Amino acid sequence: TEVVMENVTAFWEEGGTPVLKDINFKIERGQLLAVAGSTGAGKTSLLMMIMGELEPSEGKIKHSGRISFCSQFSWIMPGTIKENIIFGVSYDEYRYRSVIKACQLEEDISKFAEKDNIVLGEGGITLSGGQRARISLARAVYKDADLYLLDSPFGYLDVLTEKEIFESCVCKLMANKTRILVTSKMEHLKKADKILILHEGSSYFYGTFSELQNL
Ligand SMILES: Cc1cn([C@@H]2O[C@H](COP(=O)(O)OP(=O)(O)OP(=O)(O)O)[C@@H](O)[C@H]2O)c(=O)[nH]c1=O
Ligand SMILES: [Mg+2]
Repeated sequence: TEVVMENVTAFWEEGGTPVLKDINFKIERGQLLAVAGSTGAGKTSLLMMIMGELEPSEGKIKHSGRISFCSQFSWIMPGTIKENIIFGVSYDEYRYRSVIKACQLEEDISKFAEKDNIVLGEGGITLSGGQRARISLARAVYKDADLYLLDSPFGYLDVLTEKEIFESCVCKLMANKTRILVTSKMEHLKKADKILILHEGSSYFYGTFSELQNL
């Protein structure tokens, strides 16, 4: 198994209310876990636990290897669009091109005279919310890792663009990779190997889309 949580309870503040309560799941290598739930349910906190920023007060956690994290808040640093996506990782033309195509950034980049050398984050170009989200997603996906933590990465995208990139990037380009995707969208839960729905820290549902349909 690649990631396990067993009876996990955790607190951000000593003596506060638990942010996660008796959470259970397992992800095998190469699978996709969808993590859903309302605002404040604990989804980002669950990712933080996997990244070692929050320790369990009860329960056990298993995860090994290197992590790539995509924040739900998209961000850009001063530099070219290519530099923002590679972000200090060694460069490979084929890998880079595959990521930007899977994130629909080829269209955006082709429109600039400077192409992949267009400069971001320095007062020239002002990116849309959807461009910044796809660049942030591409940055996380370009990075080689054992586990990809994609926290609501489709911000500002219309539902068809979100669907297309979920399929081209999360399902096809990343098909061999262990993935945790924070998302509420029905198709994403249906395509996931497992679903975890959080509500106020607790496991509202854990299982498969098919199991939920049978209920
Ligand atoms: C990430 C984080 C969260 N919290 C608290 O934990 C609860 C759950 O918050 P969440 O996990 O961010 O909820 P979410 O499911 O990701 O919500 P959303 O991103 O709005 O969909 C909230 O009390 C937050 O204050 C902290 O105190 N410190 C933190 O660093
Ligand atoms: Mg969050």
